[PDB]
Amino acid sequence: MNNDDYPWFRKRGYLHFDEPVSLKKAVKYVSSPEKIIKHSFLPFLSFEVKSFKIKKDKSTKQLSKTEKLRPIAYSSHLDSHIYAFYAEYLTGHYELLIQENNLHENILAFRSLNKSNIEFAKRAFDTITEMGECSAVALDLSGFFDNLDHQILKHQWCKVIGTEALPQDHFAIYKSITRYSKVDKNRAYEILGISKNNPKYNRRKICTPVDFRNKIRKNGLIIVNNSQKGIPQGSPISALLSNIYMLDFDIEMRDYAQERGGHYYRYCDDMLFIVPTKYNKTLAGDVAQRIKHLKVELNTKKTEIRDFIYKDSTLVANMPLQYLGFIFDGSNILLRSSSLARYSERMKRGVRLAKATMDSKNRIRENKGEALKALFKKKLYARYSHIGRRNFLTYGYRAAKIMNSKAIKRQLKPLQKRLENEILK
DNA sequence: TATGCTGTA
RNA sequence: GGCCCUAAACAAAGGUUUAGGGGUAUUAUACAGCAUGCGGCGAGGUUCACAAUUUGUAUGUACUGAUUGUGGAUGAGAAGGUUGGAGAAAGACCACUUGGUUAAGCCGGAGGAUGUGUAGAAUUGUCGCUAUUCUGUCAUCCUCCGGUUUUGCUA
Ligand SMILES: Cc1cn([C@H]2C[C@H](O)[C@@H](COP(=O)(O)OP(=O)(O)OP(=O)(O)O)O2)c(=O)[nH]c1=O
Ligand SMILES: [K+]
Ligand SMILES: [Mg+2]
Repeated sequence: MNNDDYPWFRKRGYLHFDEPVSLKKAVKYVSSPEKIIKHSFLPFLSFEVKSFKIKKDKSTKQLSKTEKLRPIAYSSHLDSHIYAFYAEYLTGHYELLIQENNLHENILAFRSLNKSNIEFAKRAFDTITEMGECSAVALDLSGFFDNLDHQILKHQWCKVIGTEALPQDHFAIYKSITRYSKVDKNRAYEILGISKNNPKYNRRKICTPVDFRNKIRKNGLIIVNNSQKGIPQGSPISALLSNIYMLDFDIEMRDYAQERGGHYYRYCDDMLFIVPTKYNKTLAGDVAQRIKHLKVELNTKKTEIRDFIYKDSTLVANMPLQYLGFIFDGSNILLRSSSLARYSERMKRGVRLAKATMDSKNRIRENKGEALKALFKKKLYARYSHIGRRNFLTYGYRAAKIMNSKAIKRQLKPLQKRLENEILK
């Protein structure tokens, strides 16, 4: 066999309750609907990622620390092959329904369009530029993957496959993905005696099946989503189901924008409306009235309305507009500051770890009487400077090249001297 | 006595 | 205790409850970018343990200095700490380890000051082939306005 004929097959690298299968067994298993109906689905493994960001209180001029947690959940190997195979099945029907409704240019995320966020941001900013005096309204959903109603998702899934009810293997996958069960990874590693720091030492599965059935299940580690909403974040099929969920709302929003001479774009839960200025007040309530049929609700705290006028030749905004990592002021395109702050943090951490390792090995050379050596800089320049082939700066100069922006090049210019001064520190 | 791979969501 | 299979009871749901059994090696996702760029040269030794001799002495034995071989580790282009295990040793493996404290750091635009300038320059231990970046809307500093989440010190 050869992997090119089967594009859905990807070999997963993580530990789980099972261990990865070959291509030859996987193809023979997932292509039989009789196996899918009688499949014994394993629970997801779960963990949460910790993040801090700083906020300045405007009433006090004192800094505050805020916290955000994201529930990660990922499935076992054979279940991942089943989800990838049925995502490959559903993708063709969804892309036919895109072309039948002329939604090809409006729906952006999770589609194999051979384009990146730079081209989508360029399309949006060029649309604003071509339209002239207009208003851009940006919207967002609060907890998108955690609030998908199961019956609405079932109705959209039947509409995409073209039936009044799900067939048995499609219904089995629907039951597995909606009323999902999950096991916390750290509690499993505590109970099984697996080290949290080096879990892969001398094992291929997390545990034998009898240890699963006694230690994992009977100690109450399996938690079942008995609520009527949400899908897990990290399955191969979840992004496609999030696109299938929104389809009739995307048709209605395209009709709403096209009636008023406007445009509509959606990238996951990031909706952008570009409309004439007289519609800027009414739109934000009109979208919220229509979206309650899907039972997801708007994140009112993130909503931004920006108005564009000509300053005697130049289109200027009242405040700059952020979309997919770029900042648009009306004629100028800039990089979002969060990526530059992330780059500064990663660069300083990397140079500090390199200096720590340089201090580490020189103490060994001192003991043997060998002469000391200076800091090796090949890995430092490869990851944090323009000389390396794939880093943050290569993305920045690609963005400057595509969007024809000298302002992005002015942002990236002091980073070389900052890397050199961080090395010389 | 101090910790390990771009971009968007 | 979720999931699947078998059997039983109660009615008629894409059902509940009970009893028994099971989980197929050969640290997240989806699109996009890109395939720590590529190829030579460092390398003489050092350390640890055995083995054959001969060397300073005692009585086949006790050690012990040095040659000479066999094997483990190691210099090499930054994966940090603890003298905690294993070990003959290891810069390798196993175990624990992703803290605290800060109030400012970055991006853009206005007011100022301050220093002067079409081929050349910069980039890895080193060399060669590439590849990328900069070059008066010049560079540094101090107050405002808007955005953003990092910055310094210390284990
Ligand atoms: C950022 C991010 C998003 N996603 C998916 C899951 C999210 O439901 C979806 C959109 O996420 P976001 O809109 O980026 O964030 P959010 O919806 O969770 O809201 P908040 O920022 O307040 O937390 O994209 C990931 O799977 N991994 C990621 O790292
Ligand atoms: K080299
Ligand atoms: Mg959201």
